[PDB]
Amino acid sequence: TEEPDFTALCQKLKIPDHVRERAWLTWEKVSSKKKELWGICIFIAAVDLDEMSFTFTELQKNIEISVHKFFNLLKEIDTSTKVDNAMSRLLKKYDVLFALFSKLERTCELIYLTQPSSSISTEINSALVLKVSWITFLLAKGEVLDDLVISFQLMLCVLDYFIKLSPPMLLKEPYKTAVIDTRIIEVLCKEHECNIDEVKNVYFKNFIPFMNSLLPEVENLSKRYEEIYLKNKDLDARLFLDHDKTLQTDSIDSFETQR
Repeated sequence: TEEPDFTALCQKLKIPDHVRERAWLTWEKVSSKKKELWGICIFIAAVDLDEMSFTFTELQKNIEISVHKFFNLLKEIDTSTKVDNAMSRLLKKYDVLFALFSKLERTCELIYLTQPSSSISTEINSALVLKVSWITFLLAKGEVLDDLVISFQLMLCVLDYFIKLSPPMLLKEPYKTAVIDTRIIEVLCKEHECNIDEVKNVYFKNFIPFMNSLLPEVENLSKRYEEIYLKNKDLDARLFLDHDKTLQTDSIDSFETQR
């Protein structure tokens, strides 16, 4: 009496039999859009039974839903405290990451010149720096670190590092001037209105362990992040770089998530 499309979804997610059964019973309860609700029931069952055979991103890609919409759907279902906590934790992880990534994207736009490609020249964009600094930041955050403010000060340390390795001909003002010493970190702070001392502290006892007590090429760094993501079974934060639908929101969904 399971729908075949439900059975197939469970197969894609490697769901063991007891989890699949519990998820279906959950659906029958809630059942008193189908595929999204099924994914939610699978998540509820997997969390309640301590048997997660998939990552949250994987589940999302299968049912084609954003984090916020998932949250707003789930919150309307009576669930256990365990489930409530799991979902709240994921929501916070996502909101922190989304906030930090938005900031990274905006800051890069202020640091680096942009130029469309033409007959005379190749396109100049910050895709390479975005990718490497984001992944490097992702690795650093999980190493020596949720909690947005300290995370952001750490992101500035990562930004400082990559600015220093950057060609000045690719820098916008005032960053170009700042590379003609402790100058860059000051520019960043005097732009984002941060406590320089606290950022310095994070630099020393957070950032600086990480970069040795741990630059390989990007693909290597990506592979290391992937191992940690697969282990934690939450979100593949690299997908932010692709503006993956699973990680996009709209203003209305976001607002509802807080209500």
